[PDB]
Amino acid sequence: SMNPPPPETSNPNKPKRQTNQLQYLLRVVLKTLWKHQFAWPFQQPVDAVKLNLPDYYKIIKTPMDMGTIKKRLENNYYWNAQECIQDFNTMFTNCYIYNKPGDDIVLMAEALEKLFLQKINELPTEE
Ligand SMILES: CN1CC[C@H](c2c(O)cc(O)c3c(=O)cc(-c4ccccc4Cl)oc23)[C@H](O)C1
Repeated sequence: SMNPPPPETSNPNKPKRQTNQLQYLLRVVLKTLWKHQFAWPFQQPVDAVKLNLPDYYKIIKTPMDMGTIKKRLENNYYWNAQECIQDFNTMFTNCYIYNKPGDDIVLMAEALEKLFLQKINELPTEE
């Protein structure tokens, strides 16, 4: 099987806005997670071909990853901060769905998720 196309990251027909929460999600949340020692599996769409995971996209029907999230932020694709938060949550839950408790890849995701939740708890109030 080939890989699916990646999630959309730009749509010139969508309206765009700047908000302090979206700025924070890029400047603080995405950039901090990106540097984490276990970030690398989550920095781009899961390449099921290269990883030899022929059933990945039979099980995961709503793919998400931090490369896509980053591009969405940088393209002003999100109108609401909640959309971006949902995408991070989709990324983590996809890993937990595909895999099993205690797998190394799951514990990697859990470490990123703990950091994510700390940074989301520090999300600024809307201006
Ligand atoms: C050797 N083994 C390691 C785990 C890997 C694997 C899984 O078993 C299950 C997964 O859900 C993922 C994933 O989401 C991302 C990456 C990944 C992606 C890019 C670079 C490195 C890695 Cl580890 O790998 C995954 C695959 O079985 C090959």
